[PDB]
Amino acid sequence: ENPIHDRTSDYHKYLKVKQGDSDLFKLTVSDKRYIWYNPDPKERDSYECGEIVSETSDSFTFKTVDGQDRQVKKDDANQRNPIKFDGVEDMSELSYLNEPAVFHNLRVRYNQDLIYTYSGLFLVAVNPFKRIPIYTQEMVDIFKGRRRNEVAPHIFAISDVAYRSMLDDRQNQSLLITGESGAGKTENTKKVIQYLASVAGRNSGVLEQQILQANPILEAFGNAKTTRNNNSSRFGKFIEIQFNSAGFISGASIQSYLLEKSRVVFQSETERNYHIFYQLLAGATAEEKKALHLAGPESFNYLNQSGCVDIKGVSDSEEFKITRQAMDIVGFSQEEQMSIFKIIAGILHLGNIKFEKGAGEGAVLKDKTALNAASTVFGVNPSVLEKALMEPRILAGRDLVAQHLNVEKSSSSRDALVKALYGRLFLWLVKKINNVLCQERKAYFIGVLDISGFEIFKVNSFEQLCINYTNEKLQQFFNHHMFKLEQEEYLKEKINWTFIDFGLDSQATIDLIDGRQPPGILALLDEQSVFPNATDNTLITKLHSHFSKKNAKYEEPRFSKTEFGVTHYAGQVMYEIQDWLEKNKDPLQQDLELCFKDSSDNVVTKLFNDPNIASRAKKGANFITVAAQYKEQLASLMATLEAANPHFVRCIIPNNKQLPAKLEDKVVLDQLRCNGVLEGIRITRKGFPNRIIYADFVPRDASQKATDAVLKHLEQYRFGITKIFFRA
Ligand SMILES: [Mg+2]
Repeated sequence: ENPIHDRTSDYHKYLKVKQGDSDLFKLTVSDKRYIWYNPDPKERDSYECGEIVSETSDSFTFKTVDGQDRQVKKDDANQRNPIKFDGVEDMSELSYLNEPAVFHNLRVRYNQDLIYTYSGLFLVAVNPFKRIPIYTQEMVDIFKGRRRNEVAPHIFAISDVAYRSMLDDRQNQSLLITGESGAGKTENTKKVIQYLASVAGRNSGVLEQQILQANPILEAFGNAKTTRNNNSSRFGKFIEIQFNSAGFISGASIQSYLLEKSRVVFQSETERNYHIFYQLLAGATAEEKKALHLAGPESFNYLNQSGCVDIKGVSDSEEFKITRQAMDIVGFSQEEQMSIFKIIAGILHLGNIKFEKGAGEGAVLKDKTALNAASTVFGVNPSVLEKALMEPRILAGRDLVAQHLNVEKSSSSRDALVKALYGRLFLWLVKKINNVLCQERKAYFIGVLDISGFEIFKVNSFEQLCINYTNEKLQQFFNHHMFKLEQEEYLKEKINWTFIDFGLDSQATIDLIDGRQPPGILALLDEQSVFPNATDNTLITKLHSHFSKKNAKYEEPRFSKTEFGVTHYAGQVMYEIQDWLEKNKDPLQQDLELCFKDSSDNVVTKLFNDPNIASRAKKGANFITVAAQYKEQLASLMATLEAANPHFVRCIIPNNKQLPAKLEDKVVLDQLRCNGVLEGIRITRKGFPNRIIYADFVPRDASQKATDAVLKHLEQYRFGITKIFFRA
């Protein structure tokens, strides 16, 4: 408690509000009252401060920056909290709770690099887009074991609360970090793992280092630069840190989700492919480059299409050293790593294969430099691969028929092979890692969820619907645990609570997407995926007839025939239907699988012969679809979190330019609205947060009134059947 109460410490310098000056005290003592108003009535999110000069029984009259006088009815007034509240660590304490006031406090805090603020029971994290030194080992030690009230808001603080609640209650916990693309999820995820790895680690603790080095691996193959984030996680993950009864870390398990493997073969302008492609070409030795027939990223069709090969302030050559070091710590062998880079080098070669029209409408390959280079590194027969690309054999009834695919379909099958290769390598990486950390049968666990977030682009596809649908369910889980389950408890225990509707329900949008009866978008997509004469247009035509003018969350646009709109909690998203059928089916010519099953490389062969990696579950006579499969594993995850005690962290992006020291009014407030932040504060103030059973609620044995005496010795708090609740 030396540095907590020492103004000289880095703690107070970087985690506490700076001491106000002589002049600020004179304003903190003022009797004047102020108000938040909109100078431009229809610019609803930009406010200014004004002094209240007079009031009637129902109205305030205040002054504008210009000097004019404006009038507002008290029922519609956003009063400004006294400035003594400016910078408060928990905004439950604010007297007036309105949008401009909540944003104001955060602003006051953001201006001094105070990115963490509590909103009742959950935490708010505003991305600084700059490195601030509050994640050192010294800071870890300060927060170790401290109550939430005793120290300042911090990701370590709520991580510690989950750890203590795990041991006190003997139950599993979850740390759910929400936010849109670029808001701060993965960065805060890393800190949660850091803190838990330290306060619960063993002081020969190599397991703990191994857990820390597992994420740098997945980021190199799993993250990429998008228009909204230079280190965008193109996959979701549930990280399950495991402990023993004693409370020390016993193991860990990663469950990956929804890899955007369509990115390996296509990227929008200014976007990049997965980091690892640029780390190899930039950090590979001359020996390696010569062995894998490599060149610069400008020479590969999968990397020379968006116009961008760099990320500002990132050395791909240097990042390559980090992932190789991380693979050493986790225990990948030298030949494993070399086989991994063969697959990456081979994928890039496959991308430069150009099919051209032959004598007939079928395709031909006049230049086989890329084909041979790929076959070389993979260890497969090139002419077998060649026939498997352009001439795959299928069954027609029972006859064995050989196709002759045109240029278009030959390139698509080549892309299918690439995406299959990369997607299976990723599951392999996660699988090898999970096995190195599968060393003890857990007693409890603290689950950390780090998903891809809400994202909108000029062109949104099946991948964006799955991402945004996942973010819609997480927001509903926040709504569920904060408002419905909360009041249901109050109602059940009969403490005379009048139900409140907070107006936060994403169920209509969720049913529209994943509903079975009536069928939703994914159900109709699955239905068309197996219908043999279905097209991308017969699909959206089907979606319009089912939901246009029928479901209030669905819009058939008048300006386009291949797009449809879904109204999410974070906003309407228009989705392009192109390629949805083939993306849901995820086809791959089996002749291509056969060719790689005969591969020289040990890794490649396990990617195509290991049943857990290479098989696909069958739904009758058809393979299970991407939609149906992801739905199953999403339901399993949400079942895991409903059984665990949730701790929420709401990440907020300050602007859409990835810049520091720039907190934009209307970008922040929209996230505060759709996240339900203020609703989450009101329920904690109006409501009663915790309840302990009567028996455990000073003669220490007994009658529900036994516990009444203690408070007497020490309306405000109420009694219910079987439990006792507290307020504030
Ligand atoms: Mg991320």
